[PDB]
Amino acid sequence: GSSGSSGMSYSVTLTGPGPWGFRLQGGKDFNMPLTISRITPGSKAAQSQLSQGDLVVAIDGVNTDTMTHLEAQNKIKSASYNLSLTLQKS
Repeated sequence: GSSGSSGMSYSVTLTGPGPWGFRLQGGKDFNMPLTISRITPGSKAAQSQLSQGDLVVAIDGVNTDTMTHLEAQNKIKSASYNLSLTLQKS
């Protein structure tokens, strides 16, 4: 069928430069949801709403379900002024 359940979709604003002490997990090229692999303790990512396990939907306003693990990651670099990341509550 067609129907997805949600809990709470949020976003994070990681102003740059960060750096972004957070890695991505799974991905489209992995047939997995882009989740917050890991996060650096004391980093901005660990001072926002970014948490390990989070479900990334869009990066800087760009869905990930379509973007591969790399692509998504490449987006992190692409970011400049700010690094927005839309997550979802599993």
